[PDB]
Amino acid sequence: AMSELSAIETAAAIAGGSMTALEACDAAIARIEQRDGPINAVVVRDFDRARDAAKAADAEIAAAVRKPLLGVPMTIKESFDIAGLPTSWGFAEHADHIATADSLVVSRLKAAGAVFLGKSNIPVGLADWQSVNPNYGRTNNPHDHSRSAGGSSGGAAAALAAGMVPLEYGSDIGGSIRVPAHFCGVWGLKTTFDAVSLEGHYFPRTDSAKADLSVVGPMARTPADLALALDITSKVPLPQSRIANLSGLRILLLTAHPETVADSATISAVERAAAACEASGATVATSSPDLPDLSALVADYTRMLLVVLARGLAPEGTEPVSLNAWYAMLDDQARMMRAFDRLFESFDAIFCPVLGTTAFAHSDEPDWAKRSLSIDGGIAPFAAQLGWISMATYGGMPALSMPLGADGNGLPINLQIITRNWSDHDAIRIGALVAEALDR
Amino acid sequence: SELSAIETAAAIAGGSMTALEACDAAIARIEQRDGPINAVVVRDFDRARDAAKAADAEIAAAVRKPLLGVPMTIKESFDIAGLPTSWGFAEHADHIATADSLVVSRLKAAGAVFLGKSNIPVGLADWQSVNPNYGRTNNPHDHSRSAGGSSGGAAAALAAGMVPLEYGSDIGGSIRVPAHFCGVWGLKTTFDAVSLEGHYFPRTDSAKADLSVVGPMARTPADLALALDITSKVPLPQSRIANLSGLRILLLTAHPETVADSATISAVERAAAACEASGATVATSSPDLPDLSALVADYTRMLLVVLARGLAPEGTEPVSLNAWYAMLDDQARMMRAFDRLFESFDAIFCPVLGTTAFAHSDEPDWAKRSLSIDGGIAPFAAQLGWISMATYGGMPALSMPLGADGNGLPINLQIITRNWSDHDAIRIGALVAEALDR
Repeated sequence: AMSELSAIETAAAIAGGSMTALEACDAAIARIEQRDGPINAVVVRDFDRARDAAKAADAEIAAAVRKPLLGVPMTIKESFDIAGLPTSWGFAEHADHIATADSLVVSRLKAAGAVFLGKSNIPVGLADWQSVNPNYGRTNNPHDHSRSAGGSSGGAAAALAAGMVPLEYGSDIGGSIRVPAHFCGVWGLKTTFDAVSLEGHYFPRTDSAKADLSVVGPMARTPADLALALDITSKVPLPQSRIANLSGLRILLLTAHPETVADSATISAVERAAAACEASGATVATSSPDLPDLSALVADYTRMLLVVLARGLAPEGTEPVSLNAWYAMLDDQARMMRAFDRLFESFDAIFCPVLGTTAFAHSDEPDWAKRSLSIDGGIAPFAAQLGWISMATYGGMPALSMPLGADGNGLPINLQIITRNWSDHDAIRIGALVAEALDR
Repeated sequence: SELSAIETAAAIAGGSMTALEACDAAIARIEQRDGPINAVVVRDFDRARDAAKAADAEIAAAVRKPLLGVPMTIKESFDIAGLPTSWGFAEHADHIATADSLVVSRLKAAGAVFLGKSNIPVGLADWQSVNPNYGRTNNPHDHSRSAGGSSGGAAAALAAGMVPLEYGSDIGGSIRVPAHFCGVWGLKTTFDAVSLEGHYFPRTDSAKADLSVVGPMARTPADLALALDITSKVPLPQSRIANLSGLRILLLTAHPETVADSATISAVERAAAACEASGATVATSSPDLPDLSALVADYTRMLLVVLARGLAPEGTEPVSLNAWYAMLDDQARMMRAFDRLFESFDAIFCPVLGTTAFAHSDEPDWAKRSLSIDGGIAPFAAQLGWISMATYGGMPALSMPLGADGNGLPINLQIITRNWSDHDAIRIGALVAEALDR
């Protein structure tokens, strides 16, 4: 009913003359000041300098200059660097750390003409499926202010779902792009590993970006905005999709995991997307002899994630992992990556839940081991849900989180579409085709 | 002169010759010329003739592939199902691979026929090609000098005209140095742009995840570009450079930690001068050129760790995983320093190595080795600085024929371009050849 312009639609209106870049900037500033009160998503604001960049974009528009995102207002996850703006990752010690240079993703998007109004909220250390920190506060889900907006790119997904900005960009090392888009019912693409540069996504007061597991990708409300943002930010132009329809598509449907569980409403929602593809000409399978050991994957992924997040350091007394043992873990990862290369020889995509349930209620327990989730009235471990996102992060494959529907309480349910490595554009295309199939 | 890889595929698809005829003609050139050279040390001629007969059947079905029926060889470190992969070790001579490597799969899918594999040093750890399993490869321009390493057999087979295409690996110049010694074309690719799946250490599934790259080797720049398009993880950005006019070239004939021949210095200077006459701008210094003396030191400390798999001699303390993560951040800092350098320059022109092909050496320790630079003795291991920038920075580096020294040994030029501009390095190289032939 209530609808906002997409990133491509905004650029088309500015290039045509329906509106100016300053009008689009001021319209988004209005939506932020009007709607971010109960949501607390756009926690870093640079509206004055954003209006100056929109006035410069209209000068280029008047100089007949045309760029794919010229004048389009947007925000980015607070973990990305913007010159003049702070980068804190939620740490109070790092709230006065002001970046001196823009991040690569910001440079790429600015070079396409985008205007950055500010940065979206995050949890402390980007280490939660929530968005809460002592510098900015807590971000609330626009669909139910009592539930989490997700994390670590929760402020990004909440700003999108509330219609404040049409485009965003987040990071993902343990679902931190797919889970926020799942909780807020927006579009988020976990990209292929090493496909987009993490330069500028630095830990505060360093130049260190994660060299393992972590990926940065676009977040939006339309698959076309995701595809344009991917082409603007990738290290090289990635292969465009040649999938024209769902006929002939090979889909592996997974509604269960050896180490975690999913809602009945979640299972029926993912099963409904697969059925919409079968009626559109696709073939869907529920088992494969080439599906890797997901129980070993999640175990090997968790052991690597904790080492990457700890920078190889160990608790006092505990012996650290050796460099030789780390090299052995990378060979274990590459062994799993090829196991998925063989799986993706018989299947075009994996359809599975993003997470086992919808957005959970706000939690003040920092320890994931002291948390639990309600799966159809039952008590389930919280951290075990990392298995739903382990395949794409540990295998490196692109994974799309796209809106599928909502549960009985109105909380969005998203679908995870996993395709083979470097087929990010196929994950976007299959997702757009799933949306068409579900709207018929 | 021999046919190139593209010319061979064009003659097979046109009907000038068949794929079995091209296979048998390359088998003939190998058996006729590899006697004093010893480059094609693993031979699969029987199964190669069966694959050429299958290519001719596809050719007769109007099927057309870019390398359909083209006979070639690959460096012995690459896996081919049914063929051994030993890396020169006697302990690994009976290690037969069960599946083809990724590069071999890509090239076979483009229609290439693999006649065999080219010689290597033990452990791929020398600028020579000699091992107890196959013997020594000799430079086709002077059988007393090294053919290069670690992909020396590949460059020697190309220089002798046996096969039109080859593929090697490079962690310390092992693609550029062999092509430099034999006067052929070799592309050190951008890091992580081509998969090393199948380039496994014998009897493992472990491929180097740092510094090392695999790239094409040929005698024409156009053959390099086709093989790159066939083997890269994704189609890489094609070059839009049409001529040398307007090109920004940083000419480097000196290094803070090593030296170059006077004939080498004049050869690289002659390539740079040919570009100025074609409209290019050439500079001899840049305030944005990183500290090459620190680069080689940080690269050498990382190279030794990668080659040792993090292990340390007894008594010596190993490098910690935390310290390793810091070394990767030190590497990325240097990579961004080159991103700024390549904002003012399109390419770096510098020597591949400080001198031409050296005489066969039996000293395993590089610290006990030396090189003859214009009558003087210069350290051997210090020459790693000529190849350190591209490997440690990740940039693509092309080794292309420039000429020969006074003794007839080839001198090649190293063309370094920015990361992911592999096709620009090939294009600038092809344009350097045109300018020097005028």
